[PDB]
Amino acid sequence: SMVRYFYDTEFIEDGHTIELISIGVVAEDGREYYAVSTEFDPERAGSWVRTHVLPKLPPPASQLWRSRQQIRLDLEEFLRIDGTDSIELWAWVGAYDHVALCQLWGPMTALPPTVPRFTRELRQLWEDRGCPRMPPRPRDVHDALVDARDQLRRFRLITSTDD
Amino acid sequence: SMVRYFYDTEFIEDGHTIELISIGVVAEDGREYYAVSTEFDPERAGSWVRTHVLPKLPPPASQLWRSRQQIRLDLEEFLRIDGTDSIELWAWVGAYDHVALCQLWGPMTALPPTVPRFTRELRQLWEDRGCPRMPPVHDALVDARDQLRRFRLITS
Ligand SMILES: Nc1ncnc2c1ncn2[C@@H]1O[C@H](COP(=O)(O)O)[C@@H](O)[C@H]1O
Ligand SMILES: [Mg+2]
Ligand SMILES: [Mg+2]
Repeated sequence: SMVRYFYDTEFIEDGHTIELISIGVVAEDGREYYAVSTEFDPERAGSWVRTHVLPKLPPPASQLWRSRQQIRLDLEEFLRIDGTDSIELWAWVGAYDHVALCQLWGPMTALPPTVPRFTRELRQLWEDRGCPRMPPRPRDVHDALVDARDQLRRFRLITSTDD
Repeated sequence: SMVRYFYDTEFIEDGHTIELISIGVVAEDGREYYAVSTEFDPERAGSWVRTHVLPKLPPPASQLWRSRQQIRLDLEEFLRIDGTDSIELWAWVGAYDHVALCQLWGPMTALPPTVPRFTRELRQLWEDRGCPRMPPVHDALVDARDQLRRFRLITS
């Protein structure tokens, strides 16, 4: 009665705001979501985002480029916020990622009631299980969907252990 | 050695920014920090913050009221960032808390080298230990004290 969703976001954060570039979400059932916001300003991107994140984004004709309102709607459907399953959000650390995701609904008060107010942290789980040796980091390091997938992979390894 | 800090914040957030009202930090050794920012704008507070948060704040002439720079400097001292301690940060449902804390320094890349880039989620630990029974308002130092209390019970 509970579905885990593994997510990662890319963004531009300056100490004041967090402007969403992209989000990838993978459910443990094989479903995938990925989108790139049409509303972030590429000029604001720092040097590191300009070289590592932006070049990996889809061509501007791609239907993966969506408005923020559209991404919100897409996520309400993808997370099945009106279905009977409870939702568990998982990310490597949450924090900035959780806020970026949740800001798609505006303030904290506006988040759909079934969306958890916290993200479970894979990093904490990994450490809780004695820091198992893990597979190496994939090649497309800063693509949000590739990242999310890899997080589901690691979650399965960490939890499918003998313990 | 490793030192755990438990913290909580109050703020005004509007889906874009997080304007820090106050922060409370408690170390495992018993040390406590609390401050209220002289830089948030109470006019911008929603009705919920107006009624539950602001009236719990100290009177205006209390030296608990500090600038954002003073709070940053206060925290670098309280967390002992110049020492050889390793630091763990812990909060309960703390995604926005972690951002609020980090924004005291700027982007997260401005964080001092020894402060961790993530805050451990006390609610995840709780559920991982089988959701043991925890005891029984929106004052950040009282909240932070209470997280340590719960941590000690969860790990007892
Ligand atoms: N029921 C609520 N309505 C509006 N904002 C809230 C609510 N609960 C928590 N918050 C926000 O999250 C911050 C942290 O809350 P707390 O640590 O629960 O005292 C508050 O300063 C509020 O801005
Ligand atoms: Mg990320
Ligand atoms: Mg709190």
